[PDB]
Amino acid sequence: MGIIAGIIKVIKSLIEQFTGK
Amino acid sequence: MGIIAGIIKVIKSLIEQFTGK
Amino acid sequence: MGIIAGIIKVIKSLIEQFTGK
Amino acid sequence: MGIIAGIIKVIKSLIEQFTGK
Amino acid sequence: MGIIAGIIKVIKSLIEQFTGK
Amino acid sequence: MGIIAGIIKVIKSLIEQFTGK
Amino acid sequence: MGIIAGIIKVIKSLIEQFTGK
Amino acid sequence: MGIIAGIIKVIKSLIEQFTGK
Amino acid sequence: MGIIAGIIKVIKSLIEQFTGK
Amino acid sequence: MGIIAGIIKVIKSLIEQFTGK
Amino acid sequence: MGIIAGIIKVIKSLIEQFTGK
Amino acid sequence: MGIIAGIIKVIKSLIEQFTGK
Amino acid sequence: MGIIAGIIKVIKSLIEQFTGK
Amino acid sequence: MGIIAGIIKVIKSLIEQFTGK
Amino acid sequence: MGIIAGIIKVIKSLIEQFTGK
Amino acid sequence: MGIIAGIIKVIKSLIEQFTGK
Amino acid sequence: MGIIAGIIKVIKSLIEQFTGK
Amino acid sequence: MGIIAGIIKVIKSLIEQFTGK
Amino acid sequence: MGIIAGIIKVIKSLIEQFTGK
Amino acid sequence: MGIIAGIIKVIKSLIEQFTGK
Amino acid sequence: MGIIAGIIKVIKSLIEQFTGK
Amino acid sequence: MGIIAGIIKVIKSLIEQFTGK
Amino acid sequence: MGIIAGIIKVIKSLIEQFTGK
Amino acid sequence: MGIIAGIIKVIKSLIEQFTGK
Amino acid sequence: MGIIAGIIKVIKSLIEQFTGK
Amino acid sequence: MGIIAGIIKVIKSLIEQFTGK
Amino acid sequence: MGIIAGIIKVIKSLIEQFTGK
Amino acid sequence: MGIIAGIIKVIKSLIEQFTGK
Amino acid sequence: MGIIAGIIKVIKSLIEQFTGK
Amino acid sequence: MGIIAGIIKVIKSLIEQFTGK
Amino acid sequence: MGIIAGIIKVIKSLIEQFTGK
Amino acid sequence: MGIIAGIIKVIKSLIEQFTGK
Amino acid sequence: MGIIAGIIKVIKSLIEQFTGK
Amino acid sequence: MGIIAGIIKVIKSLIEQFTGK
Amino acid sequence: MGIIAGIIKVIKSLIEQFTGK
Amino acid sequence: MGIIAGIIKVIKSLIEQFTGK
Amino acid sequence: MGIIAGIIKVIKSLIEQFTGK
Amino acid sequence: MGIIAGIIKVIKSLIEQFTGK
Amino acid sequence: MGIIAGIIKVIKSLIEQFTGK
Amino acid sequence: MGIIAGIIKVIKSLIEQFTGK
Amino acid sequence: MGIIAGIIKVIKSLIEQFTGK
Amino acid sequence: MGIIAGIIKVIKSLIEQFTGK
Amino acid sequence: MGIIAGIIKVIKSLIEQFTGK
Amino acid sequence: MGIIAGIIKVIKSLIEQFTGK
Amino acid sequence: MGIIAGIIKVIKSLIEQFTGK
Amino acid sequence: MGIIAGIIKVIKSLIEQFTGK
Amino acid sequence: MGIIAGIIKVIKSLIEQFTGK
Amino acid sequence: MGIIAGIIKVIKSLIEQFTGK
Amino acid sequence: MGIIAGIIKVIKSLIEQFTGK
Amino acid sequence: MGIIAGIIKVIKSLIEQFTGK
Amino acid sequence: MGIIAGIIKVIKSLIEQFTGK
Amino acid sequence: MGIIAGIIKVIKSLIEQFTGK
Amino acid sequence: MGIIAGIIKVIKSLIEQFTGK
Amino acid sequence: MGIIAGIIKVIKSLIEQFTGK
Amino acid sequence: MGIIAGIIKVIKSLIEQFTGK
Amino acid sequence: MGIIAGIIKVIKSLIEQFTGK
Amino acid sequence: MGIIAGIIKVIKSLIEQFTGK
Amino acid sequence: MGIIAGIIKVIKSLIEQFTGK
Amino acid sequence: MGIIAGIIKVIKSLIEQFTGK
Amino acid sequence: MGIIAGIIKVIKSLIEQFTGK
Amino acid sequence: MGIIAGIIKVIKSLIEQFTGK
Amino acid sequence: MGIIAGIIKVIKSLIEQFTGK
Amino acid sequence: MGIIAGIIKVIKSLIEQFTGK
Amino acid sequence: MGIIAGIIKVIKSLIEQFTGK
Repeated sequence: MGIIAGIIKVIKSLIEQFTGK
Repeated sequence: MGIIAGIIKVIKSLIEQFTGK
Repeated sequence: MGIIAGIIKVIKSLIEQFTGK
Repeated sequence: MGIIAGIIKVIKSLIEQFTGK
Repeated sequence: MGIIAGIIKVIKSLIEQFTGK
Repeated sequence: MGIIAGIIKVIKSLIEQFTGK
Repeated sequence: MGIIAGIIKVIKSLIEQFTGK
Repeated sequence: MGIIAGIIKVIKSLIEQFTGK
Repeated sequence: MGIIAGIIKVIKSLIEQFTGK
Repeated sequence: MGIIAGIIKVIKSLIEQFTGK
Repeated sequence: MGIIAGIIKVIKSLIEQFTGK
Repeated sequence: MGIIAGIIKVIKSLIEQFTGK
Repeated sequence: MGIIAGIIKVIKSLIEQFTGK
Repeated sequence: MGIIAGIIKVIKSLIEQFTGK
Repeated sequence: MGIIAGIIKVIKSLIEQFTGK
Repeated sequence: MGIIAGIIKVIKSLIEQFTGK
Repeated sequence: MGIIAGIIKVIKSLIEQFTGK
Repeated sequence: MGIIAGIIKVIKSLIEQFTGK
Repeated sequence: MGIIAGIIKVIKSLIEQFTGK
Repeated sequence: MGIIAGIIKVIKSLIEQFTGK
Repeated sequence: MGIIAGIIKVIKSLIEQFTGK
Repeated sequence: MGIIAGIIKVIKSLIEQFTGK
Repeated sequence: MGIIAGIIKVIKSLIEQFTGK
Repeated sequence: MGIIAGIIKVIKSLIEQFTGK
Repeated sequence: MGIIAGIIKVIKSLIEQFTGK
Repeated sequence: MGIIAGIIKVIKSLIEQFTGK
Repeated sequence: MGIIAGIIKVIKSLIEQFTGK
Repeated sequence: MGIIAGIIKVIKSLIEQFTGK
Repeated sequence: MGIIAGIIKVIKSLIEQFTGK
Repeated sequence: MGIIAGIIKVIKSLIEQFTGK
Repeated sequence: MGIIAGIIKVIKSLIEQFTGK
Repeated sequence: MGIIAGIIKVIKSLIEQFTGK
Repeated sequence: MGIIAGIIKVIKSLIEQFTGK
Repeated sequence: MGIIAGIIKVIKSLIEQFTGK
Repeated sequence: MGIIAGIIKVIKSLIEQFTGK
Repeated sequence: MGIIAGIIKVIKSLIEQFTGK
Repeated sequence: MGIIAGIIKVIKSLIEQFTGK
Repeated sequence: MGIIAGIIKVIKSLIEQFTGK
Repeated sequence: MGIIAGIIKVIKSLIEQFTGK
Repeated sequence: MGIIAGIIKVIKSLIEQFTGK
Repeated sequence: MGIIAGIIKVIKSLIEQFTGK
Repeated sequence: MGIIAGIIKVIKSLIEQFTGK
Repeated sequence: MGIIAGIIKVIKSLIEQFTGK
Repeated sequence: MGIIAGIIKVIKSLIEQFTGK
Repeated sequence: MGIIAGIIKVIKSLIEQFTGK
Repeated sequence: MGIIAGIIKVIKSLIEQFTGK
Repeated sequence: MGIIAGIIKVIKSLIEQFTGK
Repeated sequence: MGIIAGIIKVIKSLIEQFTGK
Repeated sequence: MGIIAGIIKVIKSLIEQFTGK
Repeated sequence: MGIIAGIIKVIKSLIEQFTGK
Repeated sequence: MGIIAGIIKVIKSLIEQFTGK
Repeated sequence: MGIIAGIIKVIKSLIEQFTGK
Repeated sequence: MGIIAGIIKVIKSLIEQFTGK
Repeated sequence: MGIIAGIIKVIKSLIEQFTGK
Repeated sequence: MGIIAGIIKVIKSLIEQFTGK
Repeated sequence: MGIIAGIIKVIKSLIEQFTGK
Repeated sequence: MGIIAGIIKVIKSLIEQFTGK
Repeated sequence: MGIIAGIIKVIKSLIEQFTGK
Repeated sequence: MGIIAGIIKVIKSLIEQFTGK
Repeated sequence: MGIIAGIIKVIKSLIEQFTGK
Repeated sequence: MGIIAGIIKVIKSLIEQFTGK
Repeated sequence: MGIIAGIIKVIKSLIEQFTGK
Repeated sequence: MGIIAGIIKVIKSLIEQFTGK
Repeated sequence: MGIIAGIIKVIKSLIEQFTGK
C-alpha cells in the first residue's frame, strides 16, 4: 500500500499525500 | 499506492497531492 | 498512484495537485 | 498519477494543477 | 497525469492550469 | 497531461491556461 | 497538454490562454 | 497544446488568446 | 496551438487574438 | 496557431486580430 | 500493507500518507 | 501487515502512515 | 502480522504505522 | 503474530506499530 | 504468538508492537 | 505461545510486544 | 506455553513479552 | 507448560515472559 | 509442568517466566 | 510435575519459573 | 511429583522452580 | 513422590524445586 | 514416597526438593 | 516409605528431600 | 518403612531423606 | 519396619533416613 | 521389626535409619 | 523382633537401626 | 525376641540394632 | 526369648542386638 | 528362654544379644 | 530355661546371650 | 536327632517338618 | 536335625518344610 | 537342618519351603 | 537350612520358596 | 538357605521365588 | 539365599522372581 | 539373593523379574 | 539380586524386567 | 540388580525393560 | 540396574526401553 | 541404568527408547 | 541412562528415540 | 541420556529423533 | 541428549530430527 | 541436543531438520 | 541443537532446514 | 541451532533453508 | 541460526534461501 | 541468520535469495 | 540476514536477489 | 540484508537485483 | 540492502537493477 | 539500496538501471 | 539508490538509465 | 538516484539517459 | 537524479539525454 | 536532473539534448 | 535540467539542442 | 534548461539550436 | 533556455539558431 | 532564449539567425 | 531572443539575419 523510498532527508516538516478519500 | 522517492530535502513545509476524492 | 521524485528542496510552503475530483 | 520532479526550490507558496474535474 | 519539472523557483504565488473541466 | 518546465521565477501572481472546457 | 517554459518572470498578474471551448 | 516561452516579464496584467471557440 | 514568445513587457493591459471562431 | 513575439511594451490597451471568422 | 524502505535519514519531523479514509 | 525495511537512520523523529481508517 | 526487518539504526526516536483503526 | 527480524541496532529509542485497534 | 528473531543488537532501549487491542 | 529465537545480543535494555490486550 | 530458544546471549538486561492480559 | 531450550548463554540478567495474567 | 532443557550455560543470572497468575 | 533435563551447565546462578500462582 | 534428569553438571549454584503456590 | 534420576554430576551446589506450598 | 535413582555422582553438595509444605 | 536405589556413587556430600512437613 | 536397595557405593558421606515431620 | 537390601558396598560413611519424627 | 538382608559388604562404616522417634 | 538375614559380609564396621525411641 | 539367621560371615566387626529404648 | 539360627560363620567379632532397654 | 540352633560354626569370637535389661 | 540345640560346631570361642539382667 | 524347644504354645494344630525322605 | 524354637503360637494349622527329598 | 523361630502366629494355613529337591 | 522368623501372621494361605531344584 | 522375616500378613495367596534351577 | 521382608499384605495372588536359571 | 520388601499390597496378580538367564 | 520395594499396589497384572540374558 | 519402587498402581498390563542382552 | 519409580498408573499396555544390545 | 518416573498414565500402547545399539 | 518423566498420557502409539547407534 | 517430559498426549503415532549415528 | 517437552498432541505422524550423522 | 517444544499439533506428516552432516 | 516451537499445525508435509553440511 | 516457530500451517510441501554449506 | 516464523500457509511448494556458500 | 515471516501464501513455486557467495 | 515478509502470494515462479557475490 | 515485502503477486517469472558484485 | 515492495504483478518477465559493480 | 515499488505490471520484459559502475 | 514506481506497464522491452559511470 | 514513474507503456524499445559520465 | 514521467508510449526506439559529460 | 514528460509517442527514432559538455 | 514535453510524435529522426559547450 | 514542447511531427531530420558556446 | 514549440513538420532538414557565441 | 514556433514546414534546408556574436 | 514563426515553407535554402555583431 503506502511507500516512501530513496535517500530521504526531510527536516522540521509536515508532509501528506492522499489517495482514496 | 502512494510514493515519494529521490533525494528529498524538504524543510519547514506543508506538501499535498490528491488523487481520488 | 501519487509520486514526487528528484532533488526536492521546498521551504515554508503549501503545494497541491488534483487529478480525479 | 500525479508527479513533480526536477530541481524544485519553491518558497512561501501556493501551487495547483487540475486535470479531471 | 499532472507534471511540473525544471529549475522551479516560484515565490509568494498562486499558479493554476486546467485540462479537462 | 499538464506541464510547466524551465527556469520559473513567478512572484505575487495568478496564472491560468485552459485546454478542454 | 498545457505548457509554459522559458525564463518566466511574471509579477502581480493575471494570464490566460484558451484552446478548446 | 497551449504554450508561452521566452523572457516573460508581464506586470499588473490581463492577457488572452483564443484558438478554437 | 497558442504561443507568445520574446522579451514580453506588457503592463496594465488587455490583449486578444482570435483564430478559429 | 496564434503568436506574438518581439520587444512588446503595450500599456492600458485593447488589441485584436481575427483570422478565420 | 504499509512500507518505508531505502536510505532513510529523517530528522525533527512529522510525516504522513493516507490511503483508504 | 505493517513493514519497515532498508538502511533506516531516523533521529529525533515522529513518523506516521495510515492505511485503513 | 507486524514486521520490521533490515539494517535498522534508529536513535532518540518515536515511530508509528497504523493499519486497521 | 508480531515479528521483528534482521540486523537490528536500535538505540535510546521508542518504536511502535499498531495493527488491529 | 509473539516472535523476535535475527541478529538482534538493541541497546539502552524501549521497543513496542501491538496487534490486538 | 511466546517465542524469541536467533542470535540474540540485547544489552542494557527494555523490550516489549503485546498481542491480546 | 512460553518458549525462548536459539543462541541466546543477553546481558545486563530486562526483556518482556505479553500474550493474554 | 513453561520451556527454555537451545544454547543458552545469558549473563548478569533479568528476563521475563507472561502468558496468562 | 515446568521444563528447561538443552545445552544450558547461564551465569551470574536471574531468569523468570510466568504462565498462570 | 516440575522437570529440568538436558546437558545442564549453570554456574553462580539464580533461576526461576512459575506456573500456578 | 518433582523430577530432574539428564546429564546434570550444575556448579556454585542456586536453582528454583515453583508449580502450585 | 520426589525423584531425581539420570547421570547426575552436581558440585559445590544448592538446588531446589517446590511443588505444593 | 521419596526416591533417587540412576547413576548418581554428586560431590561437595547440598541438594533439596520439597513436595508438601 | 523412603527409597534410594540405582548405581549410587555420592562422595563428600550432604543430600536432602522432604515430602510431608 | 525405610528402604535403600541397589548397587550402593557411597563414600565419605552424609545422606538424608525425611518423610513425615 | 526398617530395611536395607541389595548389593551394599558403603565405605567410610554416615547415612540416615527418617520416617516418623 | 528391624531388618537388613541381601549381599551386604559394608566396610569402615557408620549407618543409621530411624523410624519412630 | 530384631532380624538380620542374607549373605552378610560386613567388615571393620559399626552399623545401627532404631525403631522405637 | 532377637534373631539373626542366614549365611552369616561377619569379620572384625561391631553390629547393633535397637528396638524398644 | 533370644535366638540365632542358620549357617553361622562369624570370625574375630563383636555382635549385639538390644530389644527391651 | 535363651536359644541358639542351626549349623553353628563360630570361630575366635565374641557374640552377644540382650533382651530384658 | 537355657537351651542350645542343633549341629553345633563352635571352635576357639567365647559366646554369650543375656535375658533377664 | 529331632528337637523342639522354646516357649511352645501351639493349639488345635497339625505341624510337620521333613528332613531325609 | 529338625528344630522349631521361639514363642510359637500356631492355631488351626498345617505347616511344612522340606530339606532333602 | 530345618528351623522356624520368632513370634509365630500362623492360622488356618498351609506353608512350604524347599531346599534340596 | 530352611528358616522363617519374625512376627508371622499368615492366614488361609499357600506359600513357597525354592532354592536348589 | 531360604528365609522370610518381617511383619508378614499374607492372605488367600500363592507366593514363589526361585534361586538355583 | 531367598528373602521377603517388610510389612507384607499380598492377597489372592501369584508372585515370582528368578535369579539363576 | 532374591528380595521383596516395603509396604506390599499386590492383588489378583502375576509379577516377574529375571536376572541371570 | 532382584528387588521390589515401596508402596506397591499392582492389580490384574503381568510385569517383567530383564537384566542379564 | 533389578528394582521397582514408588507408589505403583499398574493394572491389566504388560511392562518390560532390558539392560544387558 | 533397571528402575521404575513415581506415581505409576499404566493400563492395557506394552512398554519397553533398551540400554545395552 | 533404565528409568521411568513421574505421573505415568500410558494406555493401549507401545513405547521404546534405545541408547547403546 | 534412558528416562521418561512428566504427566505422560500416550495412547494407541509407537514412540522411539535413538542415541548411540 | 534420552528424555521425554511435559504434558505428552501423542496418538496413533510414530516419532523419532537421532543424535549419534 | 534427546528431548521433547511441552503440550505435545501429534497424530497419525512421522517426525525426525538429526544432529550428528 | 535435539528439542521440540510448544503446542505441537502435527498430522499425517514427515518433518526433518539437520544440523551436523 | 535443533528446535521447533510454537503453535505447529503442519499437514501432509515434507519440511527441511540445514545448518552445517 | 535450527528453529521454526509461529502459527505454522504448511500443507503438501517441500521447504528448505541453508546456512553453512 | 535458521528461522521461519509468522502465519505460514505455503502449499505445493519449493522454497530456498542461502546465506554462507 | 535466514528468516521468512508474515502472512506467507506461496503456491506451486520456486523462491531464492543469496547473501554471501 | 535474508528476509521476506508481507502478504506474499507468488505462483509458478522463480525469484532471486543477490547481495554479496 | 535482502528483503521483499508488500502485496506480492508475481507469476511465471524471473526477477533479479544485484547490489555488491 | 535490496528491496521490492508495493502491489507487484509482474508476469513472464526478466527484471534487473545494479547498484555497486 | 535497490527499490521497485508501485502498481507494477511488466510483461515479456527486460529492464535495467545502473547507478555506480 | 535505484527506484521505479507508478503504474508500470512495459512490454517486449529493453530500458536503461545510467547515473555514475 | 535513478527514477521512472507515471503511466509507462513502452514497447519493443531501447531507452537511455546519462547524468554523470 | 534521472527521471521520465507522464503517459509514455515510445515504440521501436532509441532515446538519449546527456547532462554532465 | 534529466526529464521527459507528456504524451510521448516517438517511433523508429534517435533523439538527443546536451546541457553541460 | 533537460526537458521534452507535449504531444511528441517524432519519426525516423535525429534531433539536438546544446546549451553549455 | 533545454525544452521542446508542442505538437512535434519532425521526420528524416537533423535539428540544432545553440545558446552558450 | 532553448525552445521549439508549435505544429512542427520539418523534413530532410538542417536548422540552426545561435544566441551567445 | 532561442525559439521557433508556428506551422513550420521547412524541407532540404539550411537556416540561421545570429543574435550576440 | 531569436524567433521564426508563421507558415514557413523554405526549400533548398540558406537564410541569415544578424542583430548584435
